[PDB]
Amino acid sequence: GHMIKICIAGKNNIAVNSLQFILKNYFEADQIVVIPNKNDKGIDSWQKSLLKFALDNNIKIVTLDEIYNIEQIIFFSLEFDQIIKIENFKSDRLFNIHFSALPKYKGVFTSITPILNNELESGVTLHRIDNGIDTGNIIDQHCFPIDINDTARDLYFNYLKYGESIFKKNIQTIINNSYKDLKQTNINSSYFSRKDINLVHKINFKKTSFEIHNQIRAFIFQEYQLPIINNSKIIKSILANEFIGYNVFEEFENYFIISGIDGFKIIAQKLNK
Amino acid sequence: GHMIKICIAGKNNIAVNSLQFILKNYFEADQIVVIPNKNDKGIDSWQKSLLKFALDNNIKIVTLDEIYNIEQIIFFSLEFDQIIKIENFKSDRLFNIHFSALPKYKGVFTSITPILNNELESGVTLHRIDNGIDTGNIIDQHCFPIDINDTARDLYFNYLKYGESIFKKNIQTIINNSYKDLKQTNINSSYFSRKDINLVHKINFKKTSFEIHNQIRAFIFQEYQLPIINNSKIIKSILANEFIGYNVFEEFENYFIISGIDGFKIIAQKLNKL
Ligand SMILES: Cc1cn([C@H]2C[C@H](O)[C@@H](COP(=O)(O)OP(=O)(O)O[C@H]3O[C@H](C)[C@H](O)[C@H](N)[C@H]3O)O2)c(=O)[nH]c1=O
Ligand SMILES: Cc1cn([C@H]2C[C@H](O)[C@@H](COP(=O)(O)OP(=O)(O)O[C@H]3O[C@H](C)[C@H](O)[C@H](N)[C@H]3O)O2)c(=O)[nH]c1=O
Ligand SMILES: Nc1nc(=O)c2c([nH]1)NC[C@@H](CNc1ccc(C(=O)N[C@@H](CCC(=O)O)C(=O)O)cc1)N2C=O
Ligand SMILES: Nc1nc(=O)c2c([nH]1)NC[C@@H](CNc1ccc(C(=O)N[C@@H](CCC(=O)O)C(=O)O)cc1)N2C=O
Ligand SMILES: [Cl-]
Ligand SMILES: [Cl-]
Repeated sequence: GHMIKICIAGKNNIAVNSLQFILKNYFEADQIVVIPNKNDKGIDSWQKSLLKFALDNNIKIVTLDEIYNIEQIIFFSLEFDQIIKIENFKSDRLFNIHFSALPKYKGVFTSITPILNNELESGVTLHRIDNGIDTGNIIDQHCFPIDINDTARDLYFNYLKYGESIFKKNIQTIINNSYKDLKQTNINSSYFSRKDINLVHKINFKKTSFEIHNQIRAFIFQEYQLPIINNSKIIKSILANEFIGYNVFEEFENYFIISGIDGFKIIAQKLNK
Repeated sequence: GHMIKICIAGKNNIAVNSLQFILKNYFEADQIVVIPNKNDKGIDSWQKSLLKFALDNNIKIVTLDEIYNIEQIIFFSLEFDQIIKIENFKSDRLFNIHFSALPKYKGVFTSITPILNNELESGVTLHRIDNGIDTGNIIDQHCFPIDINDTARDLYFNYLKYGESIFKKNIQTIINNSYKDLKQTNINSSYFSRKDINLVHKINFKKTSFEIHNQIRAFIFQEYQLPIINNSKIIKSILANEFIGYNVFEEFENYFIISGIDGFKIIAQKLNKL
């Protein structure tokens, strides 16, 4: 087989830390190639750059076209931005870690969609890549709570952490082609595309307190946007069991007090800016 | 105490059958009043008419304003259409059976909302009425499956059946005032108003087969409406485990074959099929 054993394709700390773990434990630089996402700027920001780590560690940056004909290569997507077509590849060893508890929440924006749909838990799922979006057979899953006042940003940093851990847990069996998998069910399968989510959320206040709270915190991801109430950005929502009456809305300098149709207290904290 | 011991307010098979049960087992006609819903024409149709049953059985028809001052009355809403204010009422014996597994799916259209939100089960919940919509303390609940090919209509007939049953199961304790209840949680609570549901549903096909199928079947309730695909009304959707390829969409004389982003076979039957 080839000098090249593995391609890491993707971004952010899950890709960089999983590549570092490969380089330290399994494969040398000359055995690895990397495909960064289109938007990788080659510098560290609020996540580390895959492109930078690869270049710093003498790992070649390649395109998809450059790896299709490499026999037996392991292709591993860690937040990769391109939909692949399996028949382009000689190898069938194609894997992804998806940031949801599949079969739920296929597609994109998976730090927003579980919260917006009232879930109490999410997960990370290692699966085979097939020609659909997050549809391939499941190899391993780790489910974890969405705590009641977690935001989309908090959820995303949990995916990063648990995704890195499920990679480390399973990578030796992927290298040895000794893993087991199971086809996904039709029932419970759900999917959201970019068009399904308006990133400038307009809150429906004719909803339960849990729903209004979930609407707010699903959009709290400051690196991208914060939800806005009367022209103030909200940085945190806090839901309590305290009944304060139905349909409360009051604005204060630093926060809003809100309740929905069931009357439980929400404190929506304004960004201190 | 007053002559009148109980009011049955509301409509359909659950109101009529529960009233019939009360009359057979607990109370006489001259101890009962009814408030039908505003739309009750007194005609048995695909549901029985509470107005007709009361007239046929010599049970007085009343307004809310006529029972507010009645001491100790049991007020039972069985699909009643009016939001009451509890302070209007001398009595605190105010009960509803809600067609969902509370705390989820408060509000309206509850034969549509759980299917549209991808649930595998629903339920009926007996609770105290408080000033909010379906927010009062839960007395009893029975959960049951939404079978994979059930329509909104099929789910409504299960609410009527399990609702009548939970009424019969609990009425002794309401009559003796010995029942127990528990406040609803804030978490998992959800609510839909009339405005949240467009009854002329436009299907989003960039979804999984389970989601496309739920979109179709949640709107199948023929006395009201049927979903329309390519200018054809749909009477049934059937979701299979069979993979047929991603994003299939083919129109035939009597049905559509459809799959979503995960490729599982849906058969959407046209109303015109013989
Ligand atoms: C772009 C963007 C993201 N976010 C949040 C929610 C997203 O879930 C989270 C991560 O955004 P993202 O674009 O990195 O990823 P997601 O949209 O979560 O995941 C998709 O895109 C990745 C690049 C992969 O292709 C993955 N297979 C896809 O599911 O950041 C915003 O809140 N506003 C935004 O404008
Ligand atoms: C009116 C209407 C109803 N439906 C279906 C879905 C509904 O869940 C089901 C029953 O309709 P409905 O109007 O009788 O009842 P729902 O909307 O289910 O229940 C509300 O209205 C009742 C009269 C009570 O006030 C109850 N407390 C409310 O939750 O029929 C339609 O599909 N299209 C429609 O246009
Ligand atoms: N075939 C394949 N299956 C996958 O499960 C998979 C890959 N490739 N490659 C890596 C990654 C890519 N994930 C994604 C997910 C969505 C979009 C995307 O652009 N979605 C568009 C809809 C595209 C369409 O309808 O064709 C959107 O607007 O949401 C891109 C990459 N991945 C698994 O993570
Ligand atoms: N106080 C009270 N609580 C209840 O839970 C209850 C009652 N009354 N009365 C009987 C019945 C009434 N159920 C309902 C539910 C919704 C609407 C309704 O018209 N909803 C409007 C929004 C109402 C609003 O915003 O104030 C809508 O457009 O959906 C009417 C009656 N019921 C429980 O079953
Ligand atoms: Cl990206
Ligand atoms: Cl090969």
